[PDB]
Amino acid sequence: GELAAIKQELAAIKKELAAIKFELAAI
Amino acid sequence: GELAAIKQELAAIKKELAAIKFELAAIKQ
Amino acid sequence: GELAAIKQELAAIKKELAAIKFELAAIKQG
Amino acid sequence: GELAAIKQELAAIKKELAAIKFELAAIKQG
Repeated sequence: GELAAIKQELAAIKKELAAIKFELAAI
Repeated sequence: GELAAIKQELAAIKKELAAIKFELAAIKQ
Repeated sequence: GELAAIKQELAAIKKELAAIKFELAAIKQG
Repeated sequence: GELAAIKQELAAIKKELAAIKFELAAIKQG
């Protein structure tokens, strides 16, 4: 429940991390 | 709760990463 | 503790974020 | 399980941010 909410946040974060690294490589 | 608290901290970190992302594309110009 | 170690990891992350936001502030000053 | 992996999941992210922070410091030097 709360654990689910949490896992979903981690996922979102792994999303932003992927996109940041893609930007970083653009530079 | 401890967990809700944790989710909450994670949300904050999420949004922060978001800001960082938009700041990163600016640098590409 | 495990809960404790978790809270430590969060603090640690918030600490890299801080570092990162510094480099960005720096970068756009040069 | 879900819980037991969390400590690991955070740590990884931490390792990821540090990597990214070395990245920016470098680019800072262009």
